Amino acid sequence: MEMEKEFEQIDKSGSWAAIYQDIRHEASDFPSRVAKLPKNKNRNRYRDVSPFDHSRIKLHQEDNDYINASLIKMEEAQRSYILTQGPLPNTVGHFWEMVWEQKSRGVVMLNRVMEKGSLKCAQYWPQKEEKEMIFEDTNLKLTLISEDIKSYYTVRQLELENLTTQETREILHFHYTTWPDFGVPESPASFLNFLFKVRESGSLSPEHGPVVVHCSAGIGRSGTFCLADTCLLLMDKRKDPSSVDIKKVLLEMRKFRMGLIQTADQLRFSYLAVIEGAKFIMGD
Ligand SMILES: O=C(Nc1ccccc1)N1C[C@H](O)[C@@H]2C[C@H]1CC[C@@H]2O
Repeated sequence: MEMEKEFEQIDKSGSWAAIYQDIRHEASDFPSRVAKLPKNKNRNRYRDVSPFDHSRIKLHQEDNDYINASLIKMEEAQRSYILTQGPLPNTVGHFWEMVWEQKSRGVVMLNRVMEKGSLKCAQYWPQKEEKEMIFEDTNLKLTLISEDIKSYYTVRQLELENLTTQETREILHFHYTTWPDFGVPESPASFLNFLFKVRESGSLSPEHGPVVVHCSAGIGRSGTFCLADTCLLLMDKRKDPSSVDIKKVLLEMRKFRMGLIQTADQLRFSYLAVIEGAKFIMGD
């Protein structure tokens, strides 16, 4: 079926939970043996969220190459994403090692450091220009260059230096600051505006390594971001945009990381975002 009318048909019939459970039943199951090794317990935020072995990002280190991060490679859309958990106190150096080694231009953050009164990820970037951060375990230096605070999101320019080679690179930090502690946003308008700002920066384009996107577990909000982006790109590429099937795209993405889209409310919100986004693209 088309999307917008499939949407109203699920609303009128109140069957979002059943649609979402079907997706959960059909989703791929691949091994995640490296994630479960005892030496990696303090590298995982949640025991039930792990990268598959076949798609995990490997650190360029011979001691321990593990990070909780996955490469989502979308062949028809010609887009790739790295989805990862919010960094932990003992993985902030690994996180920036990955950004460096994978040649990423941008980092997309969809959570606040504290939500619901608890810490959802480490404070992994510097908050003042004159107070830079050094990660001694991976030999990197990170400096805040500029910060632009808007009503729904903040964009930061960061300098990452590989202290071993003295090479430097400019990284863009896109921080969506207004996702509610509970539920999903009422309107997708600010989330779509944010997606378009990431796109306009070059961070999603083939001349760079894959964008790094995270929330707390790296599957819920993060899944919504890449699902909406890929669906909108396919609607622009194809002769028949009504042929884009958001459930089929989600199942393809779940071949590369488990659990993408965590609730039926996140599934409905993803539909809403793609539907509204397709009107603004055109041509309108
Ligand atoms: O480092 C950059 N881009 C980049 C490329 C690849 C991977 C990660 C980052 N920058 C962008 C552009 O090249 C120059 C240099 C630097 C800083 C800003 C200036 O526009």
